[PDB]
Amino acid sequence: GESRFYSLGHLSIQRAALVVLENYYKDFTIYNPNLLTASKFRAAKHMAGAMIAAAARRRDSSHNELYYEEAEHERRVKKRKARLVVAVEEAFIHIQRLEVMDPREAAQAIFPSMARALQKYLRITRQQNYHSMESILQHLAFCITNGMTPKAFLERYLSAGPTLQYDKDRWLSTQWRLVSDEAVTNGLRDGIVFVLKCLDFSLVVNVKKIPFIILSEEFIDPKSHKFVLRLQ
Amino acid sequence: GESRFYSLGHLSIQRAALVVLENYYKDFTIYNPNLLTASKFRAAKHMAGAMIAAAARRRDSSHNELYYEEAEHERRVKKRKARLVVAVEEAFIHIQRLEVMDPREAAQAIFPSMARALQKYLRITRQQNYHSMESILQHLAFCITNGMTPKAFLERYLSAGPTLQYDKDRWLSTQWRLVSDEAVTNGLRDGIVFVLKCLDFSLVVNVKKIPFIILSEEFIDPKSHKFVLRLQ
Repeated sequence: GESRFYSLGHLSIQRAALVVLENYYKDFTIYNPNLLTASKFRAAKHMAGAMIAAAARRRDSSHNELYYEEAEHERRVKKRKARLVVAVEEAFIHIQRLEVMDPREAAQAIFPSMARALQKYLRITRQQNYHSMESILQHLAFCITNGMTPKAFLERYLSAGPTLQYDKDRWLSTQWRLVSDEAVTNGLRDGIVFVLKCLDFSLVVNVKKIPFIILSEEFIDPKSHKFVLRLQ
Repeated sequence: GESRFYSLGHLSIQRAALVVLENYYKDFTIYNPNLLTASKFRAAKHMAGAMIAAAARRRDSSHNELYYEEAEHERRVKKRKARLVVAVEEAFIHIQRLEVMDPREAAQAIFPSMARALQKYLRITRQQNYHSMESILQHLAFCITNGMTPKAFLERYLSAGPTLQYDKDRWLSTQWRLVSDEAVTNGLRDGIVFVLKCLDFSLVVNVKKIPFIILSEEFIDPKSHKFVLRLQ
């Protein structure tokens, strides 16, 4: 359901879809199917077992497992995040900017003191398929080279991040499908919907005309900004 | 499961059971069947739906509804308790020790400013069958007579309290049954079990001999209490 709004001029549905995909790779967090499986297993668990309003009334009166599981998961993520911050700070303190070694070997030197905390954080945030050890070592040597702090190294891993952070095979720009009820060479107009389908997800794009705006002046006298100590 | 230990001499099982029942009416909180129905409905909900160890493993790995429901119930009880304390304090502040009225009419005057908070607290703590409005008004006039504070009035209602606080019909001393594997005129000895059955509950009493204790002196020289500033 991640959603962003974009302004476009007179483009065709093709070219509007192209600008939408540019902004998709720049702006949306990367598609993670592992963040979606909890809702699927919850719906399948409901599949394991007038009347439709009473069943909803019995559901909403029951114990909400989801609230407490989300609070407990958020607490575990904050704990693993604090462990990871401490591990990466005490890993970066082990080397000095100045045995002499290049940033790749310095990254390989200080990585075993942060590796387990990062592995546990990427498992709890379901990001472990996105970062191989080679990728983490390359980004580690990158941050050691450019004088970046532990938090600046760690911002790649703390949040989801957009699609272009990741490896070039993890995004796939050749597998895009454009669904439209009309010809895609037609220009945009108010109320059309076109869908940009990837292999698992889709970008549902509905187009609205930017409204006709009427401006008018009104004069505020700058002498009319007088205030009193009386209460209002 | 409420349990207390008592020391007794050479009594018969009859007379030991009598002393146990004296201490029952003095010491144990009153039998409340409404505090027991949650476990019964939970066991019936398990009745609604090698392998016995794997089922226990799947149970203990699941979401514990009971922990969060007990925490939420304890939070609601603390909130209703705070409402009740504020209501009874601002009820007792409405009259003065000195229209002139006796403590019964003063109790009836200040009771509608505390009645709803007390009703909600007795419902959330499942004590509403134990206190009629007449009983609360008599105890209210009792505390107004004797110069007792709001908290001293309220301690009858905040906790469960023993069986002799309550009305004389709510305890029932004529319906006691003594179960014993031997003759009840026999004296107590080590390891006997006798059961005192009421209509719904029972007092399971197992008797242990108080052990043979061997004392000895050892001499500690009061000059040998010398200490040093050195760390230990």
